[PDB]
Amino acid sequence: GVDISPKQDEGVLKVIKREGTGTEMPMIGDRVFVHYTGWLLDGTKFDSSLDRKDKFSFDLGKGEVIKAWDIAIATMKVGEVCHITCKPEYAYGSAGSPPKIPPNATLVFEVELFEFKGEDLTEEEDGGIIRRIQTRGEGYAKPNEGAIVEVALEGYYKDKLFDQRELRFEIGEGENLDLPYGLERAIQRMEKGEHSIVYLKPSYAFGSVGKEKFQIPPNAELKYELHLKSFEKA
Ligand SMILES: CCC(C)(C)C(=O)C(=O)N1CCCC[C@H]1C(=O)O[C@H](CCc1ccc(OC)c(OC)c1)c1cccc(OCC(=O)O)c1
Repeated sequence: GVDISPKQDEGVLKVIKREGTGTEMPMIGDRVFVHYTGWLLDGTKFDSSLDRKDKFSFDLGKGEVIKAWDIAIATMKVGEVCHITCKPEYAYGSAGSPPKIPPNATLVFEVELFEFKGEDLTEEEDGGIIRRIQTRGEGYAKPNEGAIVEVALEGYYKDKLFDQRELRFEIGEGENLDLPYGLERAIQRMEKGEHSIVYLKPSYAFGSVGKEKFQIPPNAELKYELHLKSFEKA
């Protein structure tokens, strides 16, 4: 296997069993759909999603799964099947996960990637605001209502640029700066230094009114490229 651990300490070793398609791989924040089987190093099977009705899904790069999985799934293409050998430091460590996983266990997973998609940032989960993180930010802190943010933004309608600015403004006051509501909600989910693409459905953008000065008609879907440069909370 190929050592895919950031520290190159052979913590996560990947063997590709079947190559996937295209070039794209899941990004941090993306929802990911896989089937897997897990064995201890001695070949004892402890679990498989194949034994259940649904694919296993999780959000990548958020510490929702063991570190070996956040590392490994990021390297996969759609359709890929790989085997990953995971040292305990990248899995369950000294604690283990009784009764299935003993302390200090090296784990082997077979993983097949079926699908991934951008993160739906909406409260209703109606697909109205979809994010694709390009580059992860620094701290985990995010701007809240009333935070003063510095943001570089590019707005596109049908891939044509209509707005490109570097702004400093208070979250909650974006409307007066011709920023759509959904963009301000998206910024509240971003970390300092993060570069993301955010897709807005009309309901979260300029709705039935549009934005005439930006040549945006009623009921327009928009795409923004956003860089959160800095912010001061509160
Ligand atoms: C050991 C048996 C289980 C948990 C079923 C297993 O097969 C397993 O080992 N996994 C399930 C498939 C993804 C990889 C792996 C896993 O991460 O499961 C994690 C275990 C919990 C965990 C999360 C994050 C951690 O660090 C940031 C962490 O550190 C010890 C523990 C998990 C994630 C989501 C759901 C879940 O259980 C529900 C289910 O069985 O579907 C288990």
